[PDB]
Amino acid sequence: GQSLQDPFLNALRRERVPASIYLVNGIKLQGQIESFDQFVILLKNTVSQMVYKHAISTVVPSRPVS
Amino acid sequence: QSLQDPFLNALRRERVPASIYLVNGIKLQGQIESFDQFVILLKNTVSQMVYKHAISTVVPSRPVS
Amino acid sequence: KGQSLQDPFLNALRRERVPASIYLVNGIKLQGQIESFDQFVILLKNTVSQMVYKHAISTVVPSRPVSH
Amino acid sequence: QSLQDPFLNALRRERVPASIYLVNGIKLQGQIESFDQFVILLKNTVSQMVYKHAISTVVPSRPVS
Amino acid sequence: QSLQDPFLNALRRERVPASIYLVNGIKLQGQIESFDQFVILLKNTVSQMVYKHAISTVVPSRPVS
Amino acid sequence: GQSLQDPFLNALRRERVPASIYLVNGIKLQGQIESFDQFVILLKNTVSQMVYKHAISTVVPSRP
RNA sequence: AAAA
Repeated sequence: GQSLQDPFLNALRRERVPASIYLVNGIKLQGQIESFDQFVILLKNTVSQMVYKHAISTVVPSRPVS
Repeated sequence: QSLQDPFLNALRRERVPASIYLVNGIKLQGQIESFDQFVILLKNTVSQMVYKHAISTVVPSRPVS
Repeated sequence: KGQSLQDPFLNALRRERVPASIYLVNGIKLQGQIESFDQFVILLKNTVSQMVYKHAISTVVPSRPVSH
Repeated sequence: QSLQDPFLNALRRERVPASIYLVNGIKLQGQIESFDQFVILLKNTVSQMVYKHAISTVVPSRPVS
Repeated sequence: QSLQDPFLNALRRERVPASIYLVNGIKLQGQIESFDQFVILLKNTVSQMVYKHAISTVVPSRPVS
Repeated sequence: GQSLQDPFLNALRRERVPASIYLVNGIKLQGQIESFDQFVILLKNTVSQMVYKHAISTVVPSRP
């Protein structure tokens, strides 16, 4: 079992870096990666919203993550 | 393992109003009645079946315990 | 993890013959009568019998309540 | 028991014109020459291969038996 | 059976130029150099990998037999 | 029969060639393919962005 | 790249 998806994400979760999730419709949902599974990433901010990964273009971190 | 069954099942028991933004930027604000592997059945004036393959984000209207 | 609300909902909109609206991810309204559905398409019947693709449907909204 | 292969296998068996609308709001009008699982070869002035994942609804030009 | 790989393998052996329309409505006009099950490598000025999950209709520039 | 998605990216990385990444939104993400997993390409420019393959339309390398 |  290997990948770059969980690693990159569980990182911006642990070191809690502010992230910007871009949607395939051109919407910028910016928050913090509380958790994620195989279909959704719960981006938390004022309210915790469940984001389906099938609408995510790119997730750009606000600061590099070790 | 799953974070969707808990999130949705939790917006059902608690009867917390939701918004369900669509991949077209369409806001569907109702209440989660139930859901399966491919849809959720939001309830408002008339219950609707929203395909998850057309759902961008589902922001609750209030945090939830 | 073991239930299919998709076959009910649409089947109940046929046995009761309740008019559905159909919404497309492009923002299109396809209003008609659920004649039959498989695992990928639902055949809406209005002036002609058209095979709509489920992969292009955002929401389907009955025009009045429905029974069970 | 699918209605996608029969419906198409009958809009080709009685050689009926169809519209093969696209999810981009595009209408591809022609005649169904063949299909498989991911494509239907609509042969109009040109023989093009339309990916079913880009098709919203396929509406016949007239009723088909 | 398949109606996809063949059409493409014949749009390669004959070396017909092709237009590949994207779900966005973009026209990538080049020549089909190769394909797997998820991408089709179209080479015009520089070989570009085009994902088939973003292709609507692939119309040839001339009949392919 | 044989994968062409990895060998293409594994060769656009080993040769450190700039690459264009058109998206299904008509977006153009220019950068360098640092790594690639089944669902994602880790294109980098100023910060390492994770682009989802299911949001990419075409990927035109800058040079052969 | 319309926190819509």
